[PDB]
Formats: sequence, C-alpha cells, structure tokens
Amino acid sequence: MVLYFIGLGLYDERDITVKGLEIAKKCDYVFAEFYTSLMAGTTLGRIQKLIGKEIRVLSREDVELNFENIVLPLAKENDVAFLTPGDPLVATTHAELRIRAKRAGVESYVIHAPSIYSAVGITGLHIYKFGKSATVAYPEGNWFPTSYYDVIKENAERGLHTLLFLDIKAEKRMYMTANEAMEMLLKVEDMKKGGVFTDDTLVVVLARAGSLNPTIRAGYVKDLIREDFGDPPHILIVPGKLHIVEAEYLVEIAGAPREILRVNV
Amino acid sequence: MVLYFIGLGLYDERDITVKGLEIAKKCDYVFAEFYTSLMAGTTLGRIQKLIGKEIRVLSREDVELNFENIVLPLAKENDVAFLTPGDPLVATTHAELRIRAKRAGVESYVIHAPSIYSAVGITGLHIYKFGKSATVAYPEGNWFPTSYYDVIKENAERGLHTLLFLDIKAEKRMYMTANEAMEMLLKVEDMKKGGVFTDDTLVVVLARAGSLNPTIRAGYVKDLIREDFGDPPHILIVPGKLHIVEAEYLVEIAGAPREILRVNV
Ligand SMILES: Nc1ncnc2c1ncn2[C@@H]1O[C@H](CSCC[C@H](N)C(=O)O)[C@@H](O)[C@H]1O
Ligand code: NA
Repeated sequence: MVLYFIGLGLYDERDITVKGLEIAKKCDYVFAEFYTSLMAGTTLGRIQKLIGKEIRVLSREDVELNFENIVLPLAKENDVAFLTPGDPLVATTHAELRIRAKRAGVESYVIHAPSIYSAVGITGLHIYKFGKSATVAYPEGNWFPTSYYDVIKENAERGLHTLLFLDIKAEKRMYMTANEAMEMLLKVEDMKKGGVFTDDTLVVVLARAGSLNPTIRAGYVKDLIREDFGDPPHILIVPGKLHIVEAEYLVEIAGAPREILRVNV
Repeated sequence: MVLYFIGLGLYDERDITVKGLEIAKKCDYVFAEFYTSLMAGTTLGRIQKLIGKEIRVLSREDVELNFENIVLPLAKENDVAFLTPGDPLVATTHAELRIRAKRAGVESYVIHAPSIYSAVGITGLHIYKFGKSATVAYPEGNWFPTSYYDVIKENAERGLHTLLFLDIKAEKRMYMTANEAMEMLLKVEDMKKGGVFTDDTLVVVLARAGSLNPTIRAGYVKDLIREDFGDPPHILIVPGKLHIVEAEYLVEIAGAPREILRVNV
C-alpha cells in the first residue's frame, strides 16, 4: 500500500541515507531510474549488493508513460521503493509521479538524500545568492538553444550566481564536460554579444560532488577552458559579484587566482 | 589527522548518509553544533547512540571564535568530525571554517546530507524556478528587518519562486514559525505598499521536512496566516508564476484552493 521515493545521493552507493537504506531493505519491490542522472562513483551491482534487493531499472518511457502500469500496481499490496540519483522530486517531472500515486489510491513517502543543488555549497558560494537554474543542452539539427545564456545574464545582473547543469545522454553514457559547456557559451556570446560570458568571465567547476575527493576549480574562462577536470559528471557555475568571504574560499580551496580578490569582489 | 564536516540531515539521526555514518563511527573525536537548524525528530542521545561516540556540542561562540582553539588542535594528530544539522555548508558560514583548517595545516573533507534547500522539491514547485533566497530574522529592539521583502519582489517580477529561511535562536529555544514570518511580511507590505505580500498572496509552507509525515500546505495568506503547521522547523515559500503541473500538485498534495489550478497566463 506504500510507495517510497528514495534518493541515492550524489556519487556512490554510500550516498543514500541510513533511513533510505533501511526502508529500501524492507520493501518487497525496488525500482530505480538512471536516465535523469548517473552515479559515476558506483555501479548497479554495488547498489544492489548494499541494499540486498534486486533492482529493476526503468527507462524514461517506463516512468513517464507507464509508471502507473508498472510501479503503482505492485504498491497496492506491497511496499515499493523507487530509487533516483540525488534527492527525490528534484527532477522536474518527478513530483507529478506523486499525483499519479494518489490517483491510484497509493500512499507515498519521500526519503531525502543529498542533491547537487545543495552540495554546490562546497564551492564556498553562498546558497542564498543562487538565482534561476538552467541546463546547457546539446544542440542539434536546426535547433540552437540559448536560453541558459539569458538565465546567466538575468542572474548576474542581479548579483546572483548561476548553477548550470550539463547535458547528458544516459544510455550512450555521454557526458558534456565543463570545457564543452564553456565552448558553447563562448559561441552564444559571439551571437548575443551581450557581454555575459567571455574569456575574462570567472567560473567555478565542480566535478564528482559527493566523493571524498571532488574537483573544485575556479578561474577565468581563458585559463580553465582547456583544463582537465577529471571524470564526469561536471557542473558549471557562473558566479555573480562575490562576497569577499566567497572569494577567499575560492582562492584558498579551489585554487582561484588572487586576481579575483580585486576584480570580482 | 584530518577534519570531516559531516551533515546529519533534515529531521532525525537516520538522515545522515551511510558514508557519513561509517566515517563518523571511526573518528577519534566528534564535535557538533545544533544552533544553525533544528532536528525536530532526534536527540543528542540518539545521535551518540547511532555513532557510538561521545559528542561534544559546541555553541555559536565556540565555533565562530574558538573553532581553531577547540577543534583544530585535535585534528592535527587525530581524525576529527564536526557534525551539523542538514548539509554543513548550506545557509551557514561553516564554509569559512575550511579556510581556517587549511591555514592550520589541517586537511578537511565534506560529507553532504539532505538539505532543506533541495527538500523544497517535495512542495511540487520546480526546483530550477527558485530565485534568490532570503532569511526572515527576528526583530531586535528598534531595528526591523525588511530585505527579505525586496527579495520576493525581485524574484516575483521574474516569475521565480522564493525560499524563505526562518530564524532560529537555539540557545533560547526560539524557532520562528511560518505564521510569524507571514505576519512580519504583512507588516512590511503596510510600510512599503509595493503590492508584494498581501492577504491574497499564495504561499507554501513546509514543516519538518525529512520526517515521514511533514506538513506541506499551500494557500492564500489570509487563510493560512493563522493555521497551525505543527512543530518547527518551518520554511516559507512565496511562489512566482506557476506551471500547470505545479498548481495541480499544490492542490492535490498541499491542499491548496482548487482555484489556483487556474493560472493567469
Ligand atoms: N526539516 C526542515 N523543515 C522545514 N524547514 C527546515 C528544515 N530544516 C531546516 N529548515 C529551515 O532552515 C533553517 C536553518 S538554515 C540551515 C540549513 C541547513 N544547513 C540545511 O542544509 O538545511 C531553519 O530555521 C528552517 O527555516
Ligand atoms: Na536555487
């Protein structure tokens, strides 16, 4: 009679919470999706081994089109878990799944876990100063998306930080690097010419948040665009004007150049 | 000899990640603070029991003034952990402590945990649509806070949702409720009359996120301002322009007035 939306956290199998693991262990059926994001520091086998339950992986279509014909039916006479990377209900379309549950006369509960939305706090940037968030999407055909560029503009204009998710191709396991994102932004800048993202723009790159050894780097685009940030996934952040405390952190912890203490504060 | 910043999560001791528990369990000394937020579903005893260590709780003064005199020394020749509610770096100034650690020659690591900042996803509001965040502080004498009012105005003009962190004075066991924040806001409206926060303003309240049965409510100030949302902690959210699916969720899950299903654009 119960559906549990359980988050898996950031990087590996140990990023699930104690509450999440215990609840998952008591469930008769355990489902999961890995198309919204991937746990790059682990594998399906390691997650299954930690939970002690076989995990049935669902595709994007399984969820968005058939959640009610695949997951909810079993939840009527059993305790069912639906696992997702990060924090449940963060992916835009997931909240709607709770409505589907209600409509089916199924109780659902949410077991939280760390999300990149909060983990980016490790960059030293104040959370309250983050503005609207966006995704740098992979272009294609006659479609050249530039929305994320206006998001940066509108945020930075108000002294706000911009969190940029990088596009991902789940199955093809193709991750967009911070370098690729920077390249695209430089190209959109060439068109819009709004003076929003240039070789002199300060940016922060966070890679493998959740691991014990994340890569946190900060610097001007002209110096970081070709820097190697390690294995994915990467997250790009274009900070608004910095509070001196944020800057000192970026310098001492993320290796930022002293220059930002005078230029970006 | 290293220092670990470990988050404990939203509501109780089980909201800590597995990673954090295993690491915390093997630390020589364990410190913690419970002044940046309220973990309404646990006790120091339960935490100590779960970790298998004795925890020396610190005050804001001990941390802000004597962190390097109290915690860092032990870290130079031992594995030390510093626990905090939620995520250690979110909406706190704990990030600056890492700089102190470094300047003291002490390496530090961060273990994230579910944070209220990402937990807002349970309100059905698209997490990416949130703008600048704000904090509703307690009035001090003749000094009355209003900044949080401008934040809502700026976000609303852009159609972005606003997250309002509510104040806390753990030493006085004072935890600002949503109701109280709602009234402080009406007062500001009567002073600025910007048309930002009135009795017809739609709002959302999340109380005790992290528990199995948190209080999620949405509606007009006039009908919610005197409603009981249960024990703290609470957060107040003033949505911007809603999407049809956000409205459907607020109505079906947060008991909002069925008339908000009618978006104005
Ligand atoms: N479980 C919870 N439910 C509702 N509000 C919460 C909450 N936990 C924290 N808050 C809100 O956030 C304030 C603490 S601010 C510190 C936040 C913390 N580092 C985190 O990561 O969540 C509280 O005063 C309250 O307004
Ligand atoms: Na945000």
